Amino acid sequence: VDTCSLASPASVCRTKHLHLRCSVDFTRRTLTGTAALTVQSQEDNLRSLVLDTKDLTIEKVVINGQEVKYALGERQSYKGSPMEISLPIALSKNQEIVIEISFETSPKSSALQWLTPEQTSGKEHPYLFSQCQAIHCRAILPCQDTPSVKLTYTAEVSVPKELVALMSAIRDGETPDPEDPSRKIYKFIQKVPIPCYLIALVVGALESRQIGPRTLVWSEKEQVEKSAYEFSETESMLKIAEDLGGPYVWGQYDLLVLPPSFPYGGMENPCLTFVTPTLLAGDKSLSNVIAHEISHSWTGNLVTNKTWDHFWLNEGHTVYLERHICGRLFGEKFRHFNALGGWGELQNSVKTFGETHPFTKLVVDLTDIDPDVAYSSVPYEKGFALLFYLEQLLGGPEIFLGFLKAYVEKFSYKSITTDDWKDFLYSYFKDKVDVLNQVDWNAWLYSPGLPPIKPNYDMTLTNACIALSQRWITAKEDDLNSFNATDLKDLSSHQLNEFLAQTLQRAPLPLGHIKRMQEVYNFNAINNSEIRFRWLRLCIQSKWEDAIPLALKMATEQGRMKFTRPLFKDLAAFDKSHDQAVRTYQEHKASMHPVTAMLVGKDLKV
Ligand SMILES: Oc1ccc(CCc2cc(O)cc(O)c2)cc1
Ligand SMILES: [Yb+3]
Ligand SMILES: [Zn+2]
Repeated sequence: VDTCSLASPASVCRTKHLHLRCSVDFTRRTLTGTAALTVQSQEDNLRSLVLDTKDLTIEKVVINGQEVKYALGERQSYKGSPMEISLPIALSKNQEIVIEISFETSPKSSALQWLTPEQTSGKEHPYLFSQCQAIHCRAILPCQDTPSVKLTYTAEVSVPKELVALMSAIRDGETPDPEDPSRKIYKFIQKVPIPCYLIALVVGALESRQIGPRTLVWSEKEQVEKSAYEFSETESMLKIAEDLGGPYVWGQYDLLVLPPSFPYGGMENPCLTFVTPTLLAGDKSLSNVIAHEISHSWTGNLVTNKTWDHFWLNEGHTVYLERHICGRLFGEKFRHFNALGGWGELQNSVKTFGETHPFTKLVVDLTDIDPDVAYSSVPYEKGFALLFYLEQLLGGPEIFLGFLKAYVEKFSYKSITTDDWKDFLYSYFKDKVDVLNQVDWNAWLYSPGLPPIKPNYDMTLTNACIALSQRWITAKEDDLNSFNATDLKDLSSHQLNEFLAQTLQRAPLPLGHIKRMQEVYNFNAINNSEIRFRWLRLCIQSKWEDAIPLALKMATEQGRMKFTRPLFKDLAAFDKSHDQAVRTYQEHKASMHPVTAMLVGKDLKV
């Protein structure tokens, strides 16, 4: 059972296909149209079924050409309202019907952000994007809003003719709208069955440039050139991923670079990954996010978590593949550097949440918990740490990647739980079950806090970062003159980042040390978003008033939650910036992404 969904479960009926016909009304901030669901009964004598909805207006529900009865239940908070449809004829097992629902979204759909022309790059046209994961697809269309059900889809989307629509699907043509010549209809086909959280739409003034044999980058005209360069490693990463995971089955791998309020680093929408413009460092140094989204084309999109309790299956295996792609590209010592940095992020989250916090468990029971509130690094890094531990336990990366390939093969086009994964792990490693029974499964999967065993990490690339951090932490005032720009000479952008991560773990430092660091290193000049983030956090936690406007500027000029949330939190904790932080949120909140708005409000207690 999926406790985040109000709809009939997969054991009762299963959506096979969605045909979406809709129109994007920028004037009203609504999507309007029909969702035609092809539904297969899994039961004898099926006479009704229930769908997920959230802030939808239902006009009518048509089956076999006639309107039928339906009822909306009472809102159940972040789950929305259940929609019961009365079937006109009882269905036998495996019988299929088509239910055509006429609906309209609310301007406040938590799935959607509607941007004014002023919030875009070109300043002449508005822009819309969706973010359905985890349980926001129900806020666009009525559906069984659970990743335990996979469907194919087709769509026809009418938008102002000067704008472009794209979806998580193969582009299937465009024509004028016959109902309104000021409009264009874009068509789409997704032939591969997908969980509904992978349904995605963008409408905006979009241009494209080809960057590989199966990849266009899409953005507003002013970002295209920069994006083409930033993401030029994409085809080489796809090739490596195919080697590790098996055939890429989705046809195209395009990239869409969103406006700066996009709430995450990436979203693995099939055929069209969405990314944050904060990846545009100018030097490709944040391309691990592309490797991560590419990896989801196997782990997440082919093998999918059956409910959001097992989200770690999606993320852990993805981070595991991600770090492999980057290890292939840049060396095994780099894979270990990233893995070790990941362990540090995990310490930070466990430290932040508390070592007994429920959200520090690998598997989390999400009944009554809004998944957006639970979301953190834990599933990523505690999941990664388990697989890395297991890799070492069972014989190394070549051996463990054999298992990853077999696991993707085995569960392609299915939705699985943690027990399903573990079962296959024991089946694949039947000759090593003595070694598998050494792992403390209950601790790793179900206990809060740091994992019971820390893997082994090569420290080669890390040592210089630790060394410099320690010099600063142990320095007294009479040592500050010894620091010099030449300190950073042999450090990559990745190492400069890790240096700051290490130092930030011991924050606050004395204000004079921070002032000296800006004097000698000019971190204020760095536009790499990861580096700038940690630097400004270090400044604010170390009580440097000068950094206040910089931190406020970063927190609001982009909306990647990774950055925006902890910046606002830090600025709220610093008495000098507290009032401004709260006032700034209040002023920007209406024009924020709905989920980000909600979470920053909670963080600030406003
Ligand atoms: O956009 C998204 C995507 C996934 C989630 C699910 C978040 C989550 C966190 C966690 O610590 C354990 C889980 O089992 C699930 C929430 C929001
Ligand atoms: Yb001294
Ligand atoms: Zn992911």
